[PDB]
Amino acid sequence: KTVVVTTILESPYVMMKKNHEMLEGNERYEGYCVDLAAEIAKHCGFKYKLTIVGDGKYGARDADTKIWNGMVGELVYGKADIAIAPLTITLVREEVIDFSKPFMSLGISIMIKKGTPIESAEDLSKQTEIAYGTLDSGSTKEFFRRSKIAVFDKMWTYMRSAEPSVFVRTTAEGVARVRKSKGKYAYLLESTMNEYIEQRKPCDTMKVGGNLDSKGYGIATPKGSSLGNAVNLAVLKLNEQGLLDKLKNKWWYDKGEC
Amino acid sequence: KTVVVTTILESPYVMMKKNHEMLEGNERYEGYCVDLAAEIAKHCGFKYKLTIVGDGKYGARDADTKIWNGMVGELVYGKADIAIAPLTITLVREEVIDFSKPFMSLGISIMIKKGTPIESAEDLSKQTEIAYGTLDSGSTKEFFRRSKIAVFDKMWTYMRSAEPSVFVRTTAEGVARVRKSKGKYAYLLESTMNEYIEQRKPCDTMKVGGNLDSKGYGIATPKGSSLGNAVNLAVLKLNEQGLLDKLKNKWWYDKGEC
Ligand SMILES: Cc1onc(C(=O)O)c1C[C@H](N)C(=O)O
Ligand SMILES: Cc1onc(C(=O)O)c1C[C@H](N)C(=O)O
Ligand SMILES: [Zn+2]
Ligand SMILES: [Zn+2]
Ligand SMILES: [Zn+2]
Ligand SMILES: [Zn+2]
Repeated sequence: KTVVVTTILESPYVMMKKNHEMLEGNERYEGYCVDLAAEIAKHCGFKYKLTIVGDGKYGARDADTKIWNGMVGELVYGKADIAIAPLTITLVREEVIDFSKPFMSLGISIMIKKGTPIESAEDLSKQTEIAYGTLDSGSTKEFFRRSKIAVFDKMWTYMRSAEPSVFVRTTAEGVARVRKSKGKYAYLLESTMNEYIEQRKPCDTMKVGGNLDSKGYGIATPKGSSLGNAVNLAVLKLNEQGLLDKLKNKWWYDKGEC
Repeated sequence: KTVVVTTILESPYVMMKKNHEMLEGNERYEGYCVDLAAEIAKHCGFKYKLTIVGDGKYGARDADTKIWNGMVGELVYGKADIAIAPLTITLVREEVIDFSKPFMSLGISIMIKKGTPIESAEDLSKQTEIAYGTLDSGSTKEFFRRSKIAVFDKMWTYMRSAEPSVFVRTTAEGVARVRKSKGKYAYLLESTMNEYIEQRKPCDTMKVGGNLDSKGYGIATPKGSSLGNAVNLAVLKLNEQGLLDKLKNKWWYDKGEC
């Protein structure tokens, strides 16, 4: 009867507390999604267990086997009852799992090491000196793969064939790549994460230009799940009550170090 | 067979063509939602008829009769099969009708006549010289009435008791009131509309401060409607292909006058 929640270690959504080793169960974690999970569980009246997705991925379908990985896969194959994480609502995912209305609004953005001569996606697309990539098994990579927009189509063509690979396994890896590239690598990631990192030491990265698109994160459940309806209404109530905005300020700027 | 679409005459979403009198059916109208309706119908494979909501309202439930008015009412009582308009996804509405994922992201904002000494909601709430209101039967009015947030609570207490009434019947009425008030009336409306009006002559209004909240517009259908699934997937596909961004640029800035 305990709801199995699949989530991912991605700051500031879900992070291990400093003293996590002395703690047990859900108490080991903290963050925006940890707080959200507690609120959702309270309003929907259920007990839960936070579990970190096995493969550390958000979710994409293997082109050859057609098997889903990441948190999406855990929902699709019955390993988890709900995903509470910064998981983007997309067409390909909506076809296999259900999503609540968005609890956060965002868009793809460009992260650069401060000083990098780039101000837009068009800039990145018209040069080669600065390499750029995105997160593997994430919605941004899939967005570029499917976009028929001239600029993004050109960017995808470059990224998919780039050697060495410009893709990374985790957001952390992408950020580290930007910071150690001395400005020779730009990273495409959602504005939420870009803005968070810009507020973290060593304060050497920044979001440049506007967002490339507009999308949202939603709480996901297996298609047809009974929890779906209640969770959706809970998200709408939490947003209207200002709770979601309070959580973003709490985890993004109240704890900012820049 | 033919899907009855309820919508509202709200520029630039739906407007009467200059020569509408000499045109038939759907050809009489133009605008963002007219363009969107054609695309949604094409992608979902259905024929449709655009109809303007009888009472010219978005939708609220009367406190005494418990009867829903506006486009929400048209769906609730079976007068329309779908609503394609700048209709905000809200908890109270989601309890009686279904909504697709957002096709537009926005938030409540403040419109002032240029020169008005107001920079935020906090400013409005602490003074009385400048009156302020919002749209009747709209989601913004409902937001303020249900808000437990100190500042918004104070603002509702004022608006609810202000005499003469600070509420208006249509967005156009609110804008006209701001323009003829010599700066003594501020208007609370969604950022989308605020931004649009900011681009229309005589270019005497502007949006000030940040948005008060974060929400979205969704395509609505009667609760449990069979059209729901297809329409939602169509919205996601159209957003991912940049169609929604193209439509906003088309109707907001390409046709801008300021
Ligand atoms: C977080 C996060 O931050 N940036 C990304 C990205 O895919 O660029 C993601 C993953 C994405 N929300 C998804 O694949 O659901
Ligand atoms: C448009 C529009 O622009 N501003 C508003 C508002 O309620 O402030 C609205 C109506 C609202 N989207 C709704 O009640 O659905
Ligand atoms: Zn709560
Ligand atoms: Zn006319
Ligand atoms: Zn199309
Ligand atoms: Zn066609």
